[PDB]
Amino acid sequence: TRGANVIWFRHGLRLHDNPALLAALADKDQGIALIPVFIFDGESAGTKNVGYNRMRFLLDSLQDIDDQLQAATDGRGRLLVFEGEPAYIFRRLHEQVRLHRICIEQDCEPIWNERDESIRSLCRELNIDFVEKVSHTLWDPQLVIETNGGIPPLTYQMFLHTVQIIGLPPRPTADARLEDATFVELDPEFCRSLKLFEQLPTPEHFNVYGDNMGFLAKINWRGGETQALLLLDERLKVEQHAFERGFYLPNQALPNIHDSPKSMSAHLRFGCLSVRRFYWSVHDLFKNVQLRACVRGVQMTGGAHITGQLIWREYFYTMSVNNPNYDRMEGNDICLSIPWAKPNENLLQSWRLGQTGFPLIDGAMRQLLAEGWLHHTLRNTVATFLTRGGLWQSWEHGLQHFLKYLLDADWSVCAGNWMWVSSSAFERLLDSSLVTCPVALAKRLDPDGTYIKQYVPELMNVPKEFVHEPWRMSAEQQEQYECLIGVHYPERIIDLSMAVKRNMLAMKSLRNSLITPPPHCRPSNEEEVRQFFWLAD
Ligand SMILES: Cc1cc2nc3c(=O)[nH]c(=O)nc-3n(C[C@H](O)[C@H](O)[C@H](O)COP(=O)(O)OP(=O)(O)OC[C@H]3O[C@@H](n4cnc5c(N)ncnc54)[C@H](O)[C@@H]3O)c2cc1C
Repeated sequence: TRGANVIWFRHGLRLHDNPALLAALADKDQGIALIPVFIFDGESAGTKNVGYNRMRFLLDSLQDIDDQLQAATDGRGRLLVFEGEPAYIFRRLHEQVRLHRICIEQDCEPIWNERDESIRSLCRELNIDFVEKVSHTLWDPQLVIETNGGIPPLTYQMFLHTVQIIGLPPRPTADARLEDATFVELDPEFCRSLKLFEQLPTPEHFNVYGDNMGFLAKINWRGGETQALLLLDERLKVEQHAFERGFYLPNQALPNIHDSPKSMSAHLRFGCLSVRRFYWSVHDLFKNVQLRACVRGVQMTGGAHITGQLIWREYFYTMSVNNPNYDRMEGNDICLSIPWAKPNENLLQSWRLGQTGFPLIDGAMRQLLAEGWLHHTLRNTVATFLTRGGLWQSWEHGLQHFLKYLLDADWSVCAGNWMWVSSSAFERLLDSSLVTCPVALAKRLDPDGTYIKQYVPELMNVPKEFVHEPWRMSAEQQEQYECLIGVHYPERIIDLSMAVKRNMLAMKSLRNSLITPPPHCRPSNEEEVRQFFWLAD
């Protein structure tokens, strides 16, 4: 009629703290309608290399957006979901109703520049206003890069030093008022021609089915903005009591791998939860009060033990902005070139399928397949095991496996964590036994083997004395407990003692040749490594 404005969802699947959505609603007074649009283009929202679990999470998030639009407009507003190329869909959508502007939340990762540029050039041709808003991150990552002298900060301490100069991140924007917004009804033949979804599809519609084994799902995850704001309320409620109490309880600070999907990592990846609303609700809770207690070596004053977790996310996102080779070693200026072993498919497949013979490694990789989420310490041990603390394979193989099955699986965050853990050759402590030994770690995180028997069911009838080291059982014990090593449960795919030694020498031989390291993504110091891996020291 009078025209319409497009709020194009890729990430930022939420209605709160959406600067692009407010800009799309900025013309309600002129009769300009609103068109919520999501496009399955085969890459957006991490849909090029995706498994069933994350695809289910994304569809849960899209259904939440559509339901909120209906709830606030008495069923007048809908989320239009297409399938195809955006420039093809948007030009013909412009032919039906005159588009005045297309608003998006900035996808700062370089893997999105090609897609966003095709729409940018399409907006110049059709005289469509192209509105881009920085919102998926705490700061504009360029602002951090220009402050650091044109290069992104390569250490977590240098990133903190930069954002201290910049100041606190912006506050979340107001909530969108959709009750008075106008929406369009498209011609059914146009919805016919451009493959607009009548109902929200299932992952099977994109030929995505059960994982590499299937049904070990003990816990499940609900995507969407509504579930994200519920998990945040429960988190702040736990922090409110700890803030009033003045300290964490001893078990609240313990790594709990037997817990539940209370994590909000996937919700922050897809933008179901605003990172700024997260940051400032934690800030307002701890505001103007001096505490003394620490959480895993990090102070509690000002909620720094939580807001700092949102800094790690910002610190890996910023590093990749102007680096299109961020997910590989060859050609990456911020990654240490390490002589990894050439790809060994048998070792890689045994690591993906959780068939390494090491119980904690196998249980973590099978949980990744079943549920798509691992605790930060479980991601630590399986990353070290694949790389410097075991198989000596390239971190690129694990990055590609994580990006398919993780519920979060940010392109920059996952790649940065893989380089941070695997390619920091000058971090002496990283190669210690407190990190590379999954047996000693399994006895700390899972003393009774309950987590191991949950995801490695062949070790169910194995007693606690042998559940962490089943190869220690005698022949009579292996046959009594119905678990023969090499039949029911495979043998260790590698001799860990000789492998860790071999790999430690390769790191020492690597440092002595460079003598002085080139600037690369690395821990800031040894205290940061203790905090990163949850070391009891
Ligand atoms: C090999 C490896 C791969 C990883 N891949 C991802 C990934 O794809 N996506 C992802 O969000 N996180 C990733 N991380 C970081 C970490 O595994 C998760 O952020 C964390 O397990 C999420 O659980 P949580 O929300 O309870 O953590 P919390 O302690 O509650 O963290 C709060 C928030 O801060 C962010 N955050 C916390 N730690 C880190 C970190 N080290 N780096 C970046 N962000 C952080 C999380 O997104 C989370 O929502 C990876 C870590 C490793 C070692």
